[PDB]
Amino acid sequence: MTEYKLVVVGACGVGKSALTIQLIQNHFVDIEDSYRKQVVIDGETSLLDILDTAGQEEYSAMRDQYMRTGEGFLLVFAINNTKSFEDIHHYREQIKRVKDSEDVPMVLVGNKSDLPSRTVDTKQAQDLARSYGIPFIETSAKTRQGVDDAFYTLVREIRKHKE
Ligand SMILES: Nc1nc2c(ncn2[C@@H]2O[C@H](COP(=O)(O)OP(=O)(O)O)[C@@H](O)[C@H]2O)c(=O)[nH]1
Repeated sequence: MTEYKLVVVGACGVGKSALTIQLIQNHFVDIEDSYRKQVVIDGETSLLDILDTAGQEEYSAMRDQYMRTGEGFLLVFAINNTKSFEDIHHYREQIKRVKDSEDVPMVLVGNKSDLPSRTVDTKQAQDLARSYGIPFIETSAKTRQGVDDAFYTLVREIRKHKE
């Protein structure tokens, strides 16, 4: 069985845990930072091993391990959090440094899309993802919009990389 090590990175409060809980446990409530579940993606059985991290948590050694062995990364910001969008470049640069590669599978995720407060335009996000050469997916952990698509797209980016 193929295992995919995934890391979900982004500023505190953008909804990394909520997105992963929705994916793995199929619910939303308005704790766990690591998750592990077998799913079927395009007919292929995959074990997803997932860490959520803002890079400010106490277990730095574990974080660095996951960062080094992470095969794909979700770069998460919230559409009502301009600072979290601005932080994305820092996170991408950090991943590139630790992986020591310019071709690391990543997906840009704009979460909280159900909320009417928006300070980051979809155009801004699309433009950034284009510059990085990665997909952009709008999500809501609350409504489930885009949640499977975000993670499954990432798994597909990993497969394309391994080809
Ligand atoms: N309305 C809405 N709230 C969300 C969404 N995702 C997360 N939240 C809320 O945002 C807050 C922070 O989410 P959390 O998963 O803890 O963020 P994390 O620090 O990135 O892991 C919590 O109150 C969540 O309920 C979303 O898509 N929509």
